[PDB]
Parts: sequence; C-alpha cells; structure tokens
Amino acid sequence: DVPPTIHVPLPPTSYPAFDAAIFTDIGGRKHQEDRFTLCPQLVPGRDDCAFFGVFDGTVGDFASENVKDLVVPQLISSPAWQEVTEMLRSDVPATEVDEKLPQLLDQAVDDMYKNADNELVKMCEQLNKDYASSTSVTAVLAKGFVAVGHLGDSRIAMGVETPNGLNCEFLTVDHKPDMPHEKLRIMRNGGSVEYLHNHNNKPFIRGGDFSFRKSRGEQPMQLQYSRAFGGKDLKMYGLSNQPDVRVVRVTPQHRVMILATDGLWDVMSAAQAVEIAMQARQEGRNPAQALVEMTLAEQQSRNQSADNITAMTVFFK
Ligand SMILES: [Ca+2]
Ligand SMILES: [Ca+2]
Repeated sequence: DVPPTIHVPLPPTSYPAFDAAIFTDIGGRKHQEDRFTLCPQLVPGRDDCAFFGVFDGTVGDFASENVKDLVVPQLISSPAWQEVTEMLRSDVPATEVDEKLPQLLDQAVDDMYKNADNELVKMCEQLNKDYASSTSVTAVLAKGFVAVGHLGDSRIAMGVETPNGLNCEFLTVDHKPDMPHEKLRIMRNGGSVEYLHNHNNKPFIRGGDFSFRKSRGEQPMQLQYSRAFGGKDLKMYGLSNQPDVRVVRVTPQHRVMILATDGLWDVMSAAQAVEIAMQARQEGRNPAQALVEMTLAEQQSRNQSADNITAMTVFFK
C-alpha cells in the first residue's frame, strides 16, 4: 500500500524525471540525529511523482527517526491526495489539472504534516519522549509541480538558470521564535521566548512549566525554532506543526533543488550550495557528497566542531 522509500545514503541515481543523490555525516556530534526519506515513485503507474524529505532531529533521534517513516503513508492516506490521484487518472482537461492541482497538493501536504505529527506525538506520549523534536523540509514532485513544505530551520535551495546566470534562492524561511507572529503565538499559549546572555541572536522557545521542572531538578528542554514535529511538552506552549507551503512550477530552466539541514546552511549560502552541487555533477562527482565534504573541510579550516550534515540533491530533467 505504501510505495518503496529510501532512507540510506544514495549515490548519483537516475530516475525518469530527475537524478538524485543523498549524503550524510555525523560531523563532530556525539549522535547522528539527521534523517531523510526519498520516494522515487510516489504514484503507482506514473513516472513523474516523487517525495523528498530531510529531517533535523534534536534531543535524541526519536522524532526524526520515526517521522521519516510516517510522512509518505500519511501523505497518500490524505483524502486530498486521493483527489490528486483521481485527477491524474482522469480525462479532466490539462489546463484544468494545472489549475486545480496546486491547491490539492497544498492541502495534501498540510494534511500530511498535521496527521504525521499527531501520530508522532502519540508515540512520544507512549514512550515518554517529552522533548524529542525534529525540523522538516519536504518536497512533493507531481506532474511538473513541486509542493514545498517545512517546519523549523532546515532549508530547501533552488537553482534556476536565467539569461543572466544561475538564480539561487531558498524556498523556505526559518521558523524562529523571535519572528513577531511566532513570538506572539508562544506567549499567548503560555510559553516564552528567551534571549540568553551572549546569545541574543538565537532565542529559545521555552515552555510555561520550564521553571518549575527546572527547580524540581529535572531537565526541561528548549528549541531555537518555533515549528516542528514532536516536542510533546512544548506543543501546548506555542510549538506549532503548521507548515508553510509553497507550490512552484518546475520550468525548463529549473536545474537543481537541494534539501538540507542547518548543518549545511549555517555554513553555506544558497548560491554556494548550488554552485558546488552544479559543478560536482558537471564533473561526474557525487553532488550531495560534495556539499557535505566541502562543508566539513570549511569547518575544520575554522576550527569549528561540525554539526550533523545532510544534503539531498535533485537535478530536474
Ligand atoms: Ca540536530
Ligand atoms: Ca542541525
């Protein structure tokens, strides 16, 4: 019932509508909490649909390890997705498809996020995982459209060729606790946004019970992003599972999409990543591995302990 998915490093592999590569590295962390999911053929009988997902876990790998196996099943169980499947298998005029498909994809991704999180949170309740959380950047490719969704601070970069050169941008903006409306939601729900000494630029979302649990000699946790999967004991204090969704038309000029964790972005800009990835391909090298190894080399050069780093490169055709 669920199409085959990939969750291990993937060297350069050619598919009908795109070529993909996936590489990850633990870096200098004591744990590997990054996870990912790639479904090459999302819709049986078709060869132009695929799912892409990368997950940056924190406070253990529980949330990222599990959510990765919940997204595809939840996605296709969506009544919204059933309508996507029915329309792709119908006579319905093309012009009409391309006109309705975007909102159907938007709604399906929305359903996926909320349903996958409800299921994950119930698991966290079962196994007593109070703060296990994970960011998410996902991409659903379907008949020339890519439905981008995300929660947290992992990002998706896009390389598009123009007559004046390669246009490189992020399709997602991080969910940070200090963004005015995020902060507003956290305080309305009894949580707070903490700006700690010497770290004014990276505030934390803190639960309303943090202080009490801290005095009880326990270990309440905080996050530096305001939306995510998991975070059981923060979901009632402002941590949202509402993803920002964006549907983009894959045009002839679209060259590459890069899904990666902050382990890559805290070091490289969108343009730098695309360039490195574009060059690697051009020279027959593993684009995703190039992104990770290049990042690790730079970190050493800076005397910086590297974070977990995961990169998934997708080249359109
Ligand atoms: Ca992490
Ligand atoms: Ca990270």
